[PDB]
Amino acid sequence: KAETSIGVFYVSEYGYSDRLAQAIINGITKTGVGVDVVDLGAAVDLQELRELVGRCTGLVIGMSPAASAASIQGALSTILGSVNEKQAVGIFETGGGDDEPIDPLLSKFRNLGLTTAFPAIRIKQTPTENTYKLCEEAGTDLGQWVTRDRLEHH
Repeated sequence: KAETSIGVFYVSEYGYSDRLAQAIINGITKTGVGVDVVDLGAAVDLQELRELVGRCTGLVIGMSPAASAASIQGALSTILGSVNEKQAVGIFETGGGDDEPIDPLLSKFRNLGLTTAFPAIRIKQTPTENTYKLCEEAGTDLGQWVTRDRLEHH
């Protein structure tokens, strides 16, 4: 009975995550689809985190630092076990220099049945406006997919 939303999970202030996620969110917003932002760096209630993922039709994940593995894996593992095959998920690199391998995570979601929301956004160089314009379009794509999924539901 909660508003149709897409969950955006990433570590705030890590690399260009803040701006990369914001661009994607702006693209989502255009479609009128809601969004819930969760900071992977800040401690979260595992049970409410499962509930949030549970009510999200779409998902967006930002890579975490390979330096905060121990502390971050708790939330990450929870998301992997709280997700369902009926949703779509997109993943972006941060350009922070300590990103965890994106591919391994991409494959974990695909193995679970989820659909890839958009081509995993990779950052090898400092983000440009063409970079953020790409995130914006990926955000829109997912937002449109979510809309079509809801309408294709009933």
